[PDB]
Amino acid sequence: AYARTLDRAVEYLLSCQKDEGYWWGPLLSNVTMEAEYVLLCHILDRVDRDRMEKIRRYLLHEQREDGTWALYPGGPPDLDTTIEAYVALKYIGMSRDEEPMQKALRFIQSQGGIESSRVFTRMWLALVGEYPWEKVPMVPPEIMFLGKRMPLNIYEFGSWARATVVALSIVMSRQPVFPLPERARVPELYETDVPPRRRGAKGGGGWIFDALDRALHGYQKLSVHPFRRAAEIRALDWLLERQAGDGSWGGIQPPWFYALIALKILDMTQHPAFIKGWEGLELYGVELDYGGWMFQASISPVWDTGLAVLALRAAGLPADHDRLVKAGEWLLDRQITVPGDWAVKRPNLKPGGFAFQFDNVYYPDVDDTAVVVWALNTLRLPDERRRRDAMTKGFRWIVGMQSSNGGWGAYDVDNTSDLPNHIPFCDFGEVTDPPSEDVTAHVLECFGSFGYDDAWKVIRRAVEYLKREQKPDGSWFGRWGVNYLYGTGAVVSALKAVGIDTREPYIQKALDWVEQHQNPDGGWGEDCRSYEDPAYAGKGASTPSQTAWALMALIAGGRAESEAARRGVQYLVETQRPDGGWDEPYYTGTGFPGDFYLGYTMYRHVFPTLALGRYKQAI
Amino acid sequence: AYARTLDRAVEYLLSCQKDEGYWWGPLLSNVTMEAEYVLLCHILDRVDRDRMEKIRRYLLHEQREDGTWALYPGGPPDLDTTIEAYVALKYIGMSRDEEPMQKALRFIQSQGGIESSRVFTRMWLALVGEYPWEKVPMVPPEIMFLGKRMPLNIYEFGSWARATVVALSIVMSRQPVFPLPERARVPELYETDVPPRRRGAKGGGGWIFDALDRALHGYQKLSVHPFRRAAEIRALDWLLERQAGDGSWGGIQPPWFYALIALKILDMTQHPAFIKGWEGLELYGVELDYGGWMFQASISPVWDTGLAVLALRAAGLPADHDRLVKAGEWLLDRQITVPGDWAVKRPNLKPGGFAFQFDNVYYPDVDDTAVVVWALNTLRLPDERRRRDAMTKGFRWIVGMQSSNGGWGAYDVDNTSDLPNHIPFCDFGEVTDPPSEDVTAHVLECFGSFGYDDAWKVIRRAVEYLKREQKPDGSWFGRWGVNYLYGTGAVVSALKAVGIDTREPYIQKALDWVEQHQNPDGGWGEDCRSYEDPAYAGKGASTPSQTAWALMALIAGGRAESEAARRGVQYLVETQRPDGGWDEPYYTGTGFPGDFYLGYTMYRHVFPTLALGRYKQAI
Ligand SMILES: C=CCN(C)CCCCCCOc1ccc2c(-c3ccc(Br)cc3)coc2c1
Ligand SMILES: C=CCN(C)CCCCCCOc1ccc2c(-c3ccc(Br)cc3)coc2c1
Ligand SMILES: CCCCCCCCOCCOCCOCCOCCO
Ligand SMILES: CCCCCCCCOCCOCCOCCOCCO
Repeated sequence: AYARTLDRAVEYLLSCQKDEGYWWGPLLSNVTMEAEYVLLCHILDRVDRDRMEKIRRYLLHEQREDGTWALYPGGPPDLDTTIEAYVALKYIGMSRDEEPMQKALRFIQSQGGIESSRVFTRMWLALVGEYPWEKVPMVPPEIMFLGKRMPLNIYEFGSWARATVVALSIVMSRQPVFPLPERARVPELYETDVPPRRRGAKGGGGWIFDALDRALHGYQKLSVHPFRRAAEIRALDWLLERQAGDGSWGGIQPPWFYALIALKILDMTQHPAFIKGWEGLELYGVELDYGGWMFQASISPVWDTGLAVLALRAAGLPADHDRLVKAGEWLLDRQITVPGDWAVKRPNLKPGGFAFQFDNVYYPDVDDTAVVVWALNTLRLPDERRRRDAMTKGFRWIVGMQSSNGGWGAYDVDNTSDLPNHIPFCDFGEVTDPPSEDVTAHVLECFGSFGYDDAWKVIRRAVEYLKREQKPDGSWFGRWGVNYLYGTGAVVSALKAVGIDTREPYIQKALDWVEQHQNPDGGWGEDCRSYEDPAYAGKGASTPSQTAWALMALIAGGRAESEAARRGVQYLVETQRPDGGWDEPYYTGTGFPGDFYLGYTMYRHVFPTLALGRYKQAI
Repeated sequence: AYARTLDRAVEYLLSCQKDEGYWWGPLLSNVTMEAEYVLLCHILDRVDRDRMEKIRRYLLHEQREDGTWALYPGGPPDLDTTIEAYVALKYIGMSRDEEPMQKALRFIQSQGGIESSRVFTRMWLALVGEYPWEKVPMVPPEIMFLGKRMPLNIYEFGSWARATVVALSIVMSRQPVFPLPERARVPELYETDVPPRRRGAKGGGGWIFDALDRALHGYQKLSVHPFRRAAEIRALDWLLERQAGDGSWGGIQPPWFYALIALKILDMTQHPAFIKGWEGLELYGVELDYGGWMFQASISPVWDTGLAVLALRAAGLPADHDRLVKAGEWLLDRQITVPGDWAVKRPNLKPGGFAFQFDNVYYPDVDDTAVVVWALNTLRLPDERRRRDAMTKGFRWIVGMQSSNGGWGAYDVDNTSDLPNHIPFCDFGEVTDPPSEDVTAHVLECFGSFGYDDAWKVIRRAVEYLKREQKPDGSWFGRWGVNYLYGTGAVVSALKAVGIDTREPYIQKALDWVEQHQNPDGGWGEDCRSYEDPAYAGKGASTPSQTAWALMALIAGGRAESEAARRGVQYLVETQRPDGGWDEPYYTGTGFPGDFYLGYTMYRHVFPTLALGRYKQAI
């Protein structure tokens, strides 16, 4: 029945593998990357007419009928995103009249204008001089002086926020302005009557931070700020030290862009770090066939390759397949062997993790490290010596990274401070990196492949963690994947791997929940709205990926021979394309619950293959 | 008569000009660059068999009949140089028997072995584990803590020493060892009876420093050194901030190599700066036609271009000659506009100088800046706006760089501290950058071209300086050129340009001295020995360059219609080659009086052309 489906999928994936041996699908996000790029280019005075053109086509192509852009396909119009896409287009050339410009503009206004947008958006505008700097939450260079164990020192923030903050303190310190030509001025973003409905800090705003901020803008005005020179240089140095090998900073769009703006501010455009930072950008861009151009929020080579391998193995290929070997060898060369920021809380921990992108040594993550080590574990590479050793180093690093609550975070250990969530600046996405059910789950399944079970105290503390986090209806949240279907699939699959008993009440209470959400069409789906409003948990148009996740939960829970089970396998077998792949016009990846979603291009092909491989296994 | 010589020199120079518009002859030094390269490669575990081969050819090619190598062609055998060339060859493959290895080994031994070599040499050996680190003068990371106005803070050293020290403190801090394979071990360098005649600090050693060194070696042994981690990071940061655009540090071989070793030490080979540092190296290498390969101590593009222009103009070409315009435009794009280390002593001075190499913004020098600004002054470029502007910024920067005594140093203002000259480490070349007669002279001739004269207080203080420095016999020392002929030519030419009266006693006393040294052949020459022993001042085989310098002195002093004058012009006319160039198997450039000499490849062609142009002018 499905056997042909699997064979078509296996050969499809294999054709997607690059020559070097890895897989790498693009990462989709939203138009703020490209819009911010255009502004970045203006700031750096490096505008390429031809590129601007490709970016316009893309911006438009992404606008919907109503004239707005969203955070995810088929999602509500987003104001920040739309405001930025708007300014970008006006800069590139479009007059405020044009049909597209008109719709967007009115959407923007009906929302309360620019005054209703997030900090970043108003800040970007502040940079080109279309918004007052005084109204932008202040992050001072001096933050650089807080010690390792002090409130709000840069290590209390999550890895992604940390670098962005450091980079920004240099910029906010100078509050620079790079004027837009008159043609692109956007005063009309203020022309509205609607009350400006302002978004506040992620966790709530104590009047302290509010006062403190007012203080800082006050202090900004003084004619002299002692030790500020040093605070700046501390920040600059912090950055020079961590620049990734591709020229980026963290391998993510924000800090990278800001770090470049900061360098420009410090007259360092003639410096190596800048040059390398600037030209590294091309590697993240993507030429779209319809003549457009997009910029990736980040890149997922390692991750893509790790999963690809696991799926192809579960599907049936030999642990020594000359093609999976290319992958294994490649993965071995990726292992990070030097201390990263994680070592501030684990100085005696030997380096052994892996990063998400190609070359980003200071920020390996537990998720990638667990998937890579595990996928390696399932292979037979020529140099069993290195495979043995690498797995070992990786294994140890993971174990050492476990947090207090028994669960793993992504980049740090106990990065659970609640302080940062209340600052006036932090009104967008996550700002700290606490442990999550999905990473913890993946870690568990990794150990599981080795044998380690419930006996080992490590695994026990984790399961304890998971049990305490389970939801009333039996589901598990999805921090990095959309959403409860992602988490629940991850957890149950994990628990099953570490020997727990699938028959337990809480396990069954989950397996039921899965079955109860199956869509009429035989597959499963969960819209991104499920982060915003609970009515959507387990609800949404079916996707190949989310179906594969729900299936894994079932197959792990013994219900592989169920109705819902076979029904789902039907859905995957049917919807498969003639080439062997699948389609997925929806995002199933999570950047930040509620604020940033991602489209993992390979998911639609890898998870179905993985779930089908595990089904063929249960028979 | 000479006119044909002049036309042949002109067309020759023009044929040497690169397409971009500049001139760039290689800079010759000695084999320690290549020998140290080989060791650097071994340390960085990046040995390329083919390159080693080209290097071996070169090293032998440079060895003399006695089996030794020297600091300059036709110079005495140098121990340090020979010891390093020796180890290099043994590493590359040659067995200690071979004719060459034999001769060298006995020379080295007859000198007292390795114990008689400079700090650097023993240090390099310490790095590959063939010499004890305890016996190597110590330079601690903590030096990084000394303030701007404290004894021995890094800004009391000359620019070149400064970066080398900073880079080295990280290395000496870890006292790393990268073992040589048994084949290349060199114990035989100890096998000698001759008493080790040790070289001491350049200025004598106070028992204090000796004590201090012994202290620092003991401190090294302790199990804990508080704040050392920081000193290291202060150093690394100091380094990361100043990396030049080509990946070098300062555009000179020493700090560059050391900075790379330090990053290797700090597990930063995967960092941008390291990679940029490593690949930048190729730009300094040179393929020799006989299959050898050499590495330049530094590169002289700007300098070469600046002089080339002045010579071609003095020769006759139109101030708007399209070929001289390519040069002018190119020179304008070179001007440094950001603060360098010089700003520590001149914070309110607007950037406007030029560097010696292509891209080295933090270290412009007064010599290049005076020659470039002056050459620009003699051209009519399309964008008179920028030429007017560049000259002014440059001019002002020079004026602002003037030191206390009224003369100019090369990179800093009053870098005259005598302290650094007494440390156990500083036993090679210059370590501070005090004002010199030749740079001062060039600066003067630069102002002269604008019309400024003896009336202006700045020029007066300089002439005062020069007069006070003149030698008893009427000659002027040559800090950056070999030697009294170079200086005297520079000063008299300068004084003549700022309006001083050539008839004065001291001027005549010099012009006489010049005539007094003319060789039987009609030209002038001065061997590099003239730094070591005074009997050689103004004596040596005639060279096209030194003849040209003596000529300029005469032509500036009015004796252009003299015997010695016409006689000299004959020499240049006769010895010219058919293509229009000249030959010069001797070095006429000075790195450090007594310790490091340079072969400026373009000198032989540019100065004769410049002197002949000024002769044709005096008629
Ligand atoms: C399933 C597993 C995935 N894991 C391997 C983790 C790697 C996926 C994360 C890639 C998302 O890239 C980003 C990261 C941060 C941002 C931000 C941002 C927002 C607020 C602050 Br303050 C700082 C940064 C914006 O876009 C991003 C994209
Ligand atoms: C006419 C004008 C030339 N001027 C424009 C000045 C530029 C020429 C200098 C190039 C010489 O390059 C170097 C510099 C330093 C060293 C060292 C060294 C010795 C001791 C310490 Br402590 C540190 C470095 C060795 O070789 C060099 C070559
Ligand atoms: C250079 C001194 C050595 C200090 C590094 C040891 C690391 C100690 O853990 C602190 C964590 O700091 C994170 C550093 O990674 C960034 C790059 O720093 C470069 C070289 O150390
Ligand atoms: C970050 C504030 C800028 C402070 C430096 C300007 C002050 C003058 O320089 C003092 C000495 O440093 C000179 C060296 O230039 C090297 C790199 O500095 C680059 C970024 O500041």
